[PDB]
Amino acid sequence: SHMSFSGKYQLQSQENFEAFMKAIGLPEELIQKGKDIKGVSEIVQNGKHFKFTITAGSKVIQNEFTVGEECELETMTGEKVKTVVQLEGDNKLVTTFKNIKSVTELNGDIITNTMTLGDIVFKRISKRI
Repeated sequence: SHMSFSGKYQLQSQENFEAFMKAIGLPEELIQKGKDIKGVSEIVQNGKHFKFTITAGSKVIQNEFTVGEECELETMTGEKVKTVVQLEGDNKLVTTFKNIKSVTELNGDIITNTMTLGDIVFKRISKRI
């Protein structure tokens, strides 16, 4: 039995925001302005179809995709990329784009996103509101 990812979540803590955002080329001014924002994200899941509205520092980023099909995503820099998101197990959405691996895992009321960019691990932990 798979879990639904639907909900609104607020950022609780995060590790390596600065390193990660600098590596992907976010303007320094947005790094400074964005690093202390604990924003609210929303996931709407209809079956295998998902709509995410994510607060990523100073930007709202909206994505939409169906598991196992090619999708266009906007990255945290608003670059557009083509990839595919898969469900791994009961509680994890996993995708790879550019040189980034992204795992989003729901445990109860806590959603953890880890993005690995070479040796940088950017982790964000958010809690259901």
